[PDB]
Amino acid sequence: ALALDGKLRTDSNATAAASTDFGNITSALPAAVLYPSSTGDLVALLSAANSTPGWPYTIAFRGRGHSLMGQAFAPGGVVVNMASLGDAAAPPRINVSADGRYVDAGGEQVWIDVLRASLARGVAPRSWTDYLYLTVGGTLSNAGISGQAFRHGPQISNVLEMDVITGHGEMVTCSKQLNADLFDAVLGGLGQFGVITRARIAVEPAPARARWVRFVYTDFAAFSADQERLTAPRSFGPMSYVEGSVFVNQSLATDLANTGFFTDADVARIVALAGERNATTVYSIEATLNYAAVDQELASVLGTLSYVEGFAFQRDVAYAAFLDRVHGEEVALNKLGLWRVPHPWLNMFVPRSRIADFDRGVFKGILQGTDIVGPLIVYPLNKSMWDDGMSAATPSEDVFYAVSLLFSSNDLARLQEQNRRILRFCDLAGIQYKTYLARHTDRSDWVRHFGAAKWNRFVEMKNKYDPKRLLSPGQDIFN
Ligand SMILES: *Cc1cc2c(cc1C)nc1c(=O)[nH]c(=O)nc-1n2C[C@H](O)[C@H](O)[C@H](O)COP(=O)(O)OP(=O)(O)OC[C@H]1O[C@@H](n2cnc3c(N)ncnc32)[C@H](O)[C@@H]1O
Ligand SMILES: *[C@@H]1O[C@H](CO)[C@@H](O[C@@H]2O[C@H](CO)[C@@H](O)[C@H](O)[C@H]2NC(C)=O)[C@H](O)[C@H]1NC(C)=O
Ligand SMILES: C/C(=C\CNc1ncnc2[nH]cnc12)CO
Ligand SMILES: *[C@@H]1O[C@H](CO)[C@@H](O)[C@H](O)[C@H]1NC(C)=O
Ligand SMILES: *[C@@H]1O[C@H](CO)[C@@H](O)[C@H](O)[C@H]1NC(C)=O
Ligand SMILES: *[C@@H]1O[C@H](CO)[C@@H](O)[C@H](O)[C@H]1NC(C)=O
Repeated sequence: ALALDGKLRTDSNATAAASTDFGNITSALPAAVLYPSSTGDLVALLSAANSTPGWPYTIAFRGRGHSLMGQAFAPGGVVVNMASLGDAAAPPRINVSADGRYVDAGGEQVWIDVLRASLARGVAPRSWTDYLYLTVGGTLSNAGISGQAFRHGPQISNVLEMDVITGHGEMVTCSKQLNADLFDAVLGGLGQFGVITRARIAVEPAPARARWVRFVYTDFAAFSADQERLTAPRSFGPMSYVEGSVFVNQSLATDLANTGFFTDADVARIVALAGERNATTVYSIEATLNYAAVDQELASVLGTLSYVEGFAFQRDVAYAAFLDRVHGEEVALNKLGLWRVPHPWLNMFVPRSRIADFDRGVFKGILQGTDIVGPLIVYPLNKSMWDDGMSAATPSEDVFYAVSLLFSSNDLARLQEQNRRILRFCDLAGIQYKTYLARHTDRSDWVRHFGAAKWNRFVEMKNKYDPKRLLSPGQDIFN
């Protein structure tokens, strides 16, 4: 029904391509790869899976395979090459609404294309990821976080409705008003309940430009307090985007230059500052203001802060250029063969009450005396902008920090041990963190991740929507 039409491929090249991911650490060969030309092909697969006794195959939905640890694999199963849904010229897979208040996007579509289509209509999504070559379905199955999330919530907080094909092979439109149980489960649901074939994304009138600043600190307490100041509810302050980064002394000059923000002259000034203060760690707030008026607005905001005088660094760019900033980093690194390497990334949400402790143990502790390659990102988020009824798991405090330690790799074994050590420190310190973008490998770890109540709901939704436990087996929750 599909294979004869050429859609279900079992050839070595197809299986190999769906057997690795961005993490470049784990691999798992599928039995087959589906290249669907339309959503009907997905309905056909999932309906067959549902109706066939002794159905053999788990099913994963490969967005662009940006997973770190095999989350998009179907070991001895079927990987869906989602990108195939966007092959045809017509009909379009991205539709900005007639009134420009939302954009409908295929689950397979990448956010960079969503941006381009939105900007053509003078609008843009309000909540992003740092890196735009990720699918709508993929980020929504996790959360989708960046510097706008403090004020707009993650991408899962900016979805009006979705089309989902469940594990029963039923096409279902869901929202807060209709099939809300599926809507809530799928968002941050780690691909466990069905495939998002369409998501309705909130947009706002597109800003033309961004005033883009980096502020330098040697004092973590001042750094974090200022981040919390900028992201505090008043309604929010003027900043459109707030992130931060950590720079360890040993690789200070290198890591500062690797941001792509600081000139060599800028780097020298910061190194000299760190030197005079004998600082083992340097911190930088990264913030934007979307828009002489900008000058005074910026000056007013900066006047509330306590960064080191002389260490505010400014850029002014087109909005789209800011949003796609990391693409240029990829192009450059890929030329030097430094993009397609093992990525033992550590991502977590750390409660505000323990962020200073984390800094002491990790940034001032474990990571000291190493050559770090890749950004160490740290910034506060507001729990109020997250829907706890959705599958995504966050710490219990009103404010928690996104902590993204994006190590690029004999280096691999060292970094894997280092990440275990960081987690060990957190566990022993009693820090109630939640992992993000990580898969756990036993029941107890997953139950702890979700917490008792949310786990029980997660299981209830699994029984309802994927009773055979076929979907996204690489998450290792029910597989
Ligand atoms: C590669 C990477 C990832 C990344 C990032 C930068 C880079 C270079 N920056 C991020 C950021 O700033 N903020 C954020 O929240 N995430 C960021 N990421 C991580 C990224 O979100 C994840 O990798 C995510 O998985 C999206 O990647 P992708 O779209 O390629 O999805 P996948 O890896 O193939 O699949 C992940 C899981 O989701 C399920 N899935 C995929 N599509 C669907 C649909 N349409 N419906 C239901 N489930 C889906 C897969 O089965 C898999 O389990
Ligand atoms: C974008 O809008 C178009 C309507 O112009 C949608 O295209 C239709 O899609 C359905 C089912 O997918 C087909 O039966 C119709 O033949 C299509 N109509 C036209 C005019 O081509 C398209 O599905 C929309 N895309 C998304 C992701 O919502
Ligand atoms: C994975 C996540 C963020 C990644 N952010 C990045 N931000 C800036 N540059 C990069 N290069 C690779 N990843 C990045 C989630 O917080
Ligand atoms: C990682 O990438 C390299 C290419 O640099 C490849 O040879 C290797 O098989 C990959 N490993 C995994 C597990 O993806
Ligand atoms: C799923 O399978 C059941 C039989 O177990 C059947 O009654 C139902 O119609 C099926 N749904 C679809 C859409 O295949
Ligand atoms: C920073 O690292 C360099 C070696 O790269 C070292 O010479 C210097 O003492 C370090 N500074 C501090 C204050 O730790």
